[PDB]
Amino acid sequence: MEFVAKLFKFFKDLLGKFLGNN
Amino acid sequence: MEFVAKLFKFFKDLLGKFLGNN
Amino acid sequence: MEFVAKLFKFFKDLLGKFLGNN
Amino acid sequence: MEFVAKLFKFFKDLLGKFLGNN
Amino acid sequence: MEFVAKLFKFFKDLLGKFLGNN
Amino acid sequence: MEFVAKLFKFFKDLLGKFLGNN
Amino acid sequence: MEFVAKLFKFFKDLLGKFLGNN
Amino acid sequence: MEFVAKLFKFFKDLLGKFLGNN
Amino acid sequence: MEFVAKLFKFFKDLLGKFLGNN
Amino acid sequence: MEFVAKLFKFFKDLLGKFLGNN
Amino acid sequence: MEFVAKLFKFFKDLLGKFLGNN
Amino acid sequence: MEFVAKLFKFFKDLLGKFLGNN
Amino acid sequence: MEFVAKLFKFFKDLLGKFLGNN
Amino acid sequence: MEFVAKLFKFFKDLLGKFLGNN
Amino acid sequence: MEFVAKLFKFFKDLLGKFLGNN
Amino acid sequence: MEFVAKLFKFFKDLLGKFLGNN
Amino acid sequence: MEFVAKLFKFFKDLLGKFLGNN
Amino acid sequence: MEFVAKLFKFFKDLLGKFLGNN
Amino acid sequence: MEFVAKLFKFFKDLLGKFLGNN
Amino acid sequence: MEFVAKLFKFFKDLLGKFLGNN
Repeated sequence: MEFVAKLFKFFKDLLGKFLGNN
Repeated sequence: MEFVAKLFKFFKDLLGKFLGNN
Repeated sequence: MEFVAKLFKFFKDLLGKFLGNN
Repeated sequence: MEFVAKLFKFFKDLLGKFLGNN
Repeated sequence: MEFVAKLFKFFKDLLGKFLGNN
Repeated sequence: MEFVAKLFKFFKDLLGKFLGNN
Repeated sequence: MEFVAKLFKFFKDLLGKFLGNN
Repeated sequence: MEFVAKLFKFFKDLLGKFLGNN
Repeated sequence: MEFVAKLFKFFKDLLGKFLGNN
Repeated sequence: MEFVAKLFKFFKDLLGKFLGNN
Repeated sequence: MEFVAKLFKFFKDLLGKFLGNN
Repeated sequence: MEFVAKLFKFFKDLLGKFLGNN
Repeated sequence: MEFVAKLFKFFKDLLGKFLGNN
Repeated sequence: MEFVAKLFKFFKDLLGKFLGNN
Repeated sequence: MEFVAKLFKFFKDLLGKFLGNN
Repeated sequence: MEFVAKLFKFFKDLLGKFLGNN
Repeated sequence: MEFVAKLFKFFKDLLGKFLGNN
Repeated sequence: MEFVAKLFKFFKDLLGKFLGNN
Repeated sequence: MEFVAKLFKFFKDLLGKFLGNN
Repeated sequence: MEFVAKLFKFFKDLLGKFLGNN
C-alpha cells in the first residue's frame, strides 16, 4: 500500500479500536 | 459490541438490577 | 444500529424500565 | 430510517410510554 | 416519506395520542 | 473480553453480589 | 485509488465510524 | 471519476450520512 | 456529464436529500 | 514490511493490547 | 420555549449549520 | 434545561463539531 | 449535572478529543 | 463525584492519555 | 461564507490558478 | 475554519504548490 | 477515596506509567 | 489545531518539502 | 504535543533529513 | 518525554547519525 493509503488505514483502524467497531 | 452499545447495555443492566426487573 | 438509533433505543428502554412497561 | 424519521418515532414512542398507549 | 409529509404525520400522530383517537 | 467489556461486567457482577441477584 | 479519491473515502469512512453507519 | 464529480459525490455522501438517508 | 450539468445535478440532489424527496 | 507499515502495525498492536481487543 | 417552538428552532438551526448560514 | 432542549442542543453541538462550525 | 446532561457532555467531550476540537 | 460522573471522567481521561491531549 | 458561496469561490479560485488570472 | 472551508483551502493550496503560484 | 475512585485512579496511573505521561 | 487541520497542514508541508517550496 | 501532531512532525522531520532540507 | 515522543526522537536521532546530519 502506498504511504497515503497506509496513513488513512492506520487512522481508520485506530478509531475502530477506540470505538470497538472494527 | 461497540463502545457506545456496551455503555448503553451497561446502564440498562444496572438499572434493571436496581429495579429488580432484568 | 447507528449511533442516533442506539441513543433513542436507550432512552426508550430506560423509560420503559422506570414505568415498568417494556 | 433517516434521522428525521427516527426523531419523530422516538418522540411518538416516548409519549406512548407516558400515556400508556403504545 | 418526504420531510413535510413526515412532519404533518408526526403532529397528527401526537395529537391522536393526546386525544386517544389514533 | 476487551477492557471496557470487562469493566462493565465487573461492576454489574459486584452490584449483583451486593443486591443478591446474580 | 488516486489521492483525492482516497481522501474523500477516508473522511466518509471516519464519519461512518463516528455515526455507526458504515 | 473526475475531480469535480468526486467532490460532488463526496458532499452528497456526507450529507446522506448526516441525514441517515444514503 | 459536463461541468454545468454536474453542478445542477448536485444542487438538485442535495435539495432532494434536505426535503427527503429524491 | 516497510518501515512505515511496521510503525503503524506497532501502534495498532499496542493499542489492541491496552484495550484488550487484538 | 414550548415543544413545537423548540422543534422548529432545532430544524432551522441544523439546516443553517448544513448550509453555513446561521 | 429540559430533556427535549438538551437533546436538541446535543445534536446541534455534535453537528457543529463534525462541520467545524461551533 | 443530571444523568442525561452528563451523558450528552460525555459524548460531546469524546468527539472533541477525537476531532482535536475541545 | 457520583458514580456515573466518575465513569465518564475515567473514560475521558484514558482517551486523553491515548491521544496525548489531556 | 455560506456553503454555496464557498463552493462558487472555490471553483472560481481554481480556474484562476489554472488560467494564471487571480 | 469550518470543515468545508478547510477542504477548499487545502485543495487551493496544493494546486498553488503544483503550479508554483501561491 | 472510595473504591470506584481508587480503581479508576489506579488504571489511569498504570496507563500513565506505560505511556510515560504521568 | 484540530485533526482535519493537522492533516491538511501535514500533506501541504510534505508536498512543500518534495517540491522544495516551503 | 498530541499523538497525531507528534506523528505528523515525525514524518515531516524524517523526510527533511532524507531531502537535506530541515 | 512520553513513550511515543521518545520513540520518534530515537528514530530521528539514529537517522541523523546514519546521514551525518544531527
